[PDB]
Amino acid sequence: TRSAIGKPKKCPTPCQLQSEQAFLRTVQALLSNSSMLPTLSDTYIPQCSTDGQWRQVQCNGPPEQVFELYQRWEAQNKGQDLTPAKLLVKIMSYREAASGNFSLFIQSLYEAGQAALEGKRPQPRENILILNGQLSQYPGSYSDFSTPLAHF
Repeated sequence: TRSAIGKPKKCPTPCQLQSEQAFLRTVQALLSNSSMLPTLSDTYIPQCSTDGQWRQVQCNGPPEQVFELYQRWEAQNKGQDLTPAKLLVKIMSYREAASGNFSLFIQSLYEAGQAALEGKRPQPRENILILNGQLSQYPGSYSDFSTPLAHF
């Protein structure tokens, strides 16, 4: 967000610039103690619906990308058979945290295709979240400004 004068700019709401300000201060705890994901009363992320104003019932736990990643793509004989194991799912990415680049042909994308997706973090991030999968593990900068509704 840096433009000439006279242009209508959608600077983000004070909620979402606190949301990324708390999202960065939660994913950093993955690389400090490597003993995280309590998901009981922790990892607070703000919730703001459409126009960026504060939704009334601000809640915590996981965001609405996390429990759909922990359920529907830790399943199918990766966590459903052996280890649901939310402590171990945190540290099965510990192998992927060092030299994680596995050249497989089936991923979260539709048939996964196969360098690509240099600007997919705006339109597809309005749906799911796959170049950001290392960027959530590497030191990154910003997620996408969207907070829909889902609950446990």
